[PDB]
Amino acid sequence: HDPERRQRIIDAAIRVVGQKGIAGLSHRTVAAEADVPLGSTTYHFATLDDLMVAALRQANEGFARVVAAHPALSDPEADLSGELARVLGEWLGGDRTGVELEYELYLAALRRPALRPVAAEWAEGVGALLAARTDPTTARALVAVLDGICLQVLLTDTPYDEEYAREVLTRLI
Amino acid sequence: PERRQRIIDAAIRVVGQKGIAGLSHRTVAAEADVPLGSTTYHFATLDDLMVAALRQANEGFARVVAAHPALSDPEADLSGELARVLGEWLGGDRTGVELEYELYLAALRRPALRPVAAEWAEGVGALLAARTDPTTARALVAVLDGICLQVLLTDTPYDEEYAREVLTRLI
Ligand SMILES: Nc1ccc2cc3ccc(N)cc3nc2c1
Ligand SMILES: Nc1ccc2cc3ccc(N)cc3nc2c1
Ligand code: NI
Ligand code: NI
Repeated sequence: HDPERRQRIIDAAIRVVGQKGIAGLSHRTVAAEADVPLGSTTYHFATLDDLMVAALRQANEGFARVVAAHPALSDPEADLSGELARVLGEWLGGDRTGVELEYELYLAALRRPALRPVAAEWAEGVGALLAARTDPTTARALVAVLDGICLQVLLTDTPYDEEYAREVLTRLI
Repeated sequence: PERRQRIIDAAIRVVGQKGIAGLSHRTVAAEADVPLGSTTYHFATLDDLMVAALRQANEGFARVVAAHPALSDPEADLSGELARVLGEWLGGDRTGVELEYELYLAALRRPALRPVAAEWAEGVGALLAARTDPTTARALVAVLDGICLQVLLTDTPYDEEYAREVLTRLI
């Protein structure tokens, strides 16, 4: 263990990615942005994948916090659809650097097998909140659809339509 | 007209093997055995290169709908029919599936590609939206992406009856 030097490094990885993107993520630049010695970076994350895996892992940590601040998601007395659409609305609107950053790391799992189990983590922990309410097959669905709705906004560059989102989300539950 | 195309076919090859990282104007010119930089005459920025590559790769899907008239048939189980064309694409060699996705998902942070990624989004829409309901039309594309990435990113097999269920719930 060496939490802080390690922790500073991860934060700088996230900072480097959001700024220059996955392409601008090397040990020298993380070392620089973290302002720690190059050897400390190669010591804690031998490979770049290790570093990305830890970064994404941390980005996921934040979704949980968001679910924690919005009790309606756990209140089996509230409209899951309308409530989810809303949270997404808030996440999507309000600095895409955080959004793009997290998504870039996540989508990176497509080619880098290392990131797949950490990608799967996100999903298994998100359907968790939906599976705790509805059945498991509807959870697996929601997590999937929900992803496609964000991607549809982030990729096509067409604004987020909360009502549409709530309707399509409703068709699954 | 045939040099632009040779440069394109090349980029699709570069990505299929080195991913988007390997696409470098010189990597393409090298792959298409064309004068270095000659690629710049047709595509100024790398962004232009990718937009053309994505626009050409994105056509695969239109073809498969053609070879499966059963999807244009208003009186046919779209869900199961779709769940099928999807299992075919996700079950045989992912290099095609991967390179197309990488280019498409690249839109994420390269505004250039947004319009292309959106083109294909309505194409697929109307190409099976006109089957009434505007909503179902745009939600179809999103549910497809989700169903796909859920496979491609977590490294868990494509469950067809599951896809069908989800699709059936949408339609
Ligand atoms: N790949 C994804 C998909 C959906 C997401 C929805 C979110 C909502 C709130 C938040 N704070 C972070 C989120 N991250 C996501 C990452
Ligand atoms: N972004 C996407 C989403 C779904 C897709 C489904 C497909 C099915 C057959 C095929 N030949 C190409 C496809 N491309 C896709 C690209
Ligand atoms: Ni070759
Ligand atoms: Ni077929």
